[PDB]
Amino acid sequence: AVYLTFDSPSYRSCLMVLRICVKRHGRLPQIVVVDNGAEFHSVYFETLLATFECTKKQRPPAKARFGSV
DNA sequence: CGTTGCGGCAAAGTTATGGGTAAAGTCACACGTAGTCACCATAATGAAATAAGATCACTACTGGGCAGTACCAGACTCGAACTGATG
Repeated sequence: AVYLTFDSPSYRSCLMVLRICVKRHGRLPQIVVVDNGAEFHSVYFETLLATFECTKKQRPPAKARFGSV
């Protein structure tokens, strides 16, 4: 899923990419890595991942190879 | 006896490695790197509201006393009269 918005990183971002994911494809990941953003340390994204049963994985700060691909 | 192959010995030959010295390269000085949302818990009021509390008003139930009435004598006081001593 690809999303484009003028705003800085904020949940809306996340609702969106995941909406399209669950829209044109069908479901959603199983383990979703996501750096140590704020959009990911928020309550909304974690609650949504819990609701849809996605294992949330977090790379350590300043390390980029963990999401290198 | 002479010749031929083989092996020890000791320079000599070839790589390698850590030093020194001039000399070809290399690259920044050219105004600039810090700067900006996103993030969710805690204090912190101010308002919203409380749940109980406070008082009014009415209804019914039950203690219960005061101004007044009434009798039966006992007892002190005194009009009115009786009666004796007297100067």
